[PDB]
Amino acid sequence: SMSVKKPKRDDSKDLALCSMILTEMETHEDAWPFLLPVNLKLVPGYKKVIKKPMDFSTIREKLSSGQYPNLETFALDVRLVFDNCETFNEDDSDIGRAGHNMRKYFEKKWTDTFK
Repeated sequence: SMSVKKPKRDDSKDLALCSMILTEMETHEDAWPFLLPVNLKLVPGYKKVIKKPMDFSTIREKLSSGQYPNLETFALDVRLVFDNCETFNEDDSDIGRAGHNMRKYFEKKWTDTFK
């Protein structure tokens, strides 16, 4: 509350560490469904169904340009990518399985880096 603060958690490396995580996600062999925005002209149903499209390149641009206020808003967009994928793709599909694999990969890096 006013003039009563919990001790200051060092957030000075968060930008660099989120960038490293995002590099690792970018270079994963199952990243290919997520590297670029889904083409809303060429994929029937995507525009209407997926209210907030997100992809690694869009996260990378937001990260590079100071559009994440803190590391939690960064994790929200990464998870959005996987939540979108699960909304649109069957679990038993290459892209569906890619999404599960990447989300697992991300959540471990997240925990190991920050928890």
